[PDB]
Amino acid sequence: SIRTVGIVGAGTMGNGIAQACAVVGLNVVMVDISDAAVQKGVATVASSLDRLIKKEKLTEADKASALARIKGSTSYDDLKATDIVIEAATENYDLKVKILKQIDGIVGENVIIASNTSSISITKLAAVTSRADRFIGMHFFNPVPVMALVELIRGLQTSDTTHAAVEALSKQLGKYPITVKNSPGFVVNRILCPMINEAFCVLGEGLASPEEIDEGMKLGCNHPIGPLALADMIGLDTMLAVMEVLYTEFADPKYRPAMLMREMVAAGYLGRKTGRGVYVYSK
Amino acid sequence: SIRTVGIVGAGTMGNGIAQACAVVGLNVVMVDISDAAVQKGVATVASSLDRLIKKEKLTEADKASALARIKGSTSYDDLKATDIVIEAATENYDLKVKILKQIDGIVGENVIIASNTSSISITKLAAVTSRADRFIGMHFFNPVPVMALVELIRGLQTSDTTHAAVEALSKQLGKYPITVKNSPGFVVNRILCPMINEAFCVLGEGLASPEEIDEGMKLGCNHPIGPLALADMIGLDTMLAVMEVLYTEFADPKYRPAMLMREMVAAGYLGRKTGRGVYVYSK
Ligand SMILES: NC(=O)c1ccc[n+]([C@@H]2O[C@H](COP(=O)([O-])OP(=O)(O)OC[C@H]3O[C@@H](n4cnc5c(N)ncnc54)[C@H](O)[C@@H]3O)[C@@H](O)[C@H]2O)c1
Ligand SMILES: NC(=O)c1ccc[n+]([C@@H]2O[C@H](COP(=O)([O-])OP(=O)(O)OC[C@H]3O[C@@H](n4cnc5c(N)ncnc54)[C@H](O)[C@@H]3O)[C@@H](O)[C@H]2O)c1
Repeated sequence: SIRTVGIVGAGTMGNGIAQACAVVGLNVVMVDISDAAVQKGVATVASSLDRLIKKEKLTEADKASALARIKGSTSYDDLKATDIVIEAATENYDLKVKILKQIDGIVGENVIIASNTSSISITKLAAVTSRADRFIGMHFFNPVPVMALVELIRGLQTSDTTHAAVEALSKQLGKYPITVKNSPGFVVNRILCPMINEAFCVLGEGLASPEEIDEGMKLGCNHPIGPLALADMIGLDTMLAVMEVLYTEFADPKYRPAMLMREMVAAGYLGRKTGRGVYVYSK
Repeated sequence: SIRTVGIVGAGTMGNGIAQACAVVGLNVVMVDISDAAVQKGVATVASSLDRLIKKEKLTEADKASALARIKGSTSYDDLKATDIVIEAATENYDLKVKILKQIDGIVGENVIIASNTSSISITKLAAVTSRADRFIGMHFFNPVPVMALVELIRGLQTSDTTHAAVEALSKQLGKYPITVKNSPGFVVNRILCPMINEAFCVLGEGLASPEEIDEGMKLGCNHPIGPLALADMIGLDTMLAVMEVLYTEFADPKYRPAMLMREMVAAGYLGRKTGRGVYVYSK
């Protein structure tokens, strides 16, 4: 049984997960490095909950009822309390390793250790823990409370039992889990991101205007957002880096980053987060 | 002014266009090779119109009012009547050429000749007519009455005037036109179809189940349909052929068809149209 979920990292993704567990009545032990980071974690869960109140989504008593289940710590031994720990602090490799080893040292042999990540090899991480068969990848989606799926990524070592447990936890949290063998871009980024890249290739070659490329794809394929606009939301620096990973990990030019993508990144035109990428934004 | 539109071909796409012109009060001269094909063209416009009646979309009098404007011929000299002729009979090259030359012979020098096509080089076709600057590509979308966009594809020769006229005609028909320099896959198929191909690559490599790949993309990127399901609707034979065109026309393995795609095609598992492709269907 998994009634208590360890969480390391209390940022966007961390509360994300904590909330998702808590509104289901699971006990979360959320760990960060200050008291500032922890409570600030608790503020966005409160604020988010307060938004749900205000559009007739259940309810005042549950807002209260979820939060009680969140034990927000700063010491790391609190995770002996826990059925499973999810790391969710960093896309930095060396740092990620450290965190997982520290986690590996505290919790008992049979506890499952997961790591949220978009790009990092789940197999390589699993190998740094003393029980690799108890390790598995998760990838949650970027507004976590509402987004109804998770990629569950098996390292080469991830056992079937580790898999079914997390698979069930995910279904519990009310998400549809997707199982994927560890592979660059897993499933989602693997197919989506080279499409974004092809849009840049089209824009790069002068074939059409951006706006028209984007309308092409909205109206033609009934995509909610156009790939260029979407790139501007994700971050072209985030896009370029995914493509560089595909190209490096596969060692195959099929995944060349688009050149215009490289140029915008070099220039600092990174999308909405700098006010300019493919399109210009208001600031 | 463009008040009378030539149409060669009275199949799915042909009526498609005719209707779209007629419900706007444009005079269509629709030409096919039998009287069977012509009237059968007129039947699907009637049937489609009768569906619109039945969901409170205007109206009995307009159903009547559109049809009057459709002059359905079988002789080819009827197209001297016309401001512009759109070919819409065939994706066969040699045949396409013939039709356009025949059309080129009838109509006057200043009449615009277009060709609907997903894959055929608009430049190469424009070159077979005596006035290439009066030639342009269209690509309409596959349920034409409702689909609100057209790709407008300039051959190297297409003049600006030819372009603006058709651009305006398109806006008239109530569609958003997309302008594209002639290039394999234009814009839409160029970015969409290699994404479908990447899904097959993922399925091909054993990374995930189809259903999960498809859910990955629906829920993750809010795509209406999943790429594999979509491939099953388009036809895997139609998919493979688009990829083969990309690979052949660019002469670049970046667009390798996925191997699983090749195998399903070789096997006859072509999607919904044979009852089996990626998934199995009821027949
Ligand atoms: N946000 C995204 O774009 C995104 C998308 C998919 C996956 N991810 C994954 O999730 C991770 C977390 O991203 P986020 O959006 O929550 O970041 P964020 O900037 O919102 O917050 C990161 C949090 O991690 C904490 N942290 C850093 N080092 C730590 C340590 N040694 N121990 C405990 N906590 C530590 C920080 O104090 C901070 O509160 C990413 O690094 C990435 O691996 C992120
Ligand atoms: N349907 C699609 O999947 C699709 C999608 C995009 C573009 N297109 C383009 O549009 C073309 C038409 O496809 P469709 O779906 O209307 O086909 P269809 O099978 O519904 O009908 C084709 C029609 O063209 C007519 N035709 C054939 N040869 C002719 C000639 N020499 N003169 C006059 N008419 C002739 C036939 O009699 C028939 O009525 C395709 O070949 C392709 O170039 C098709």
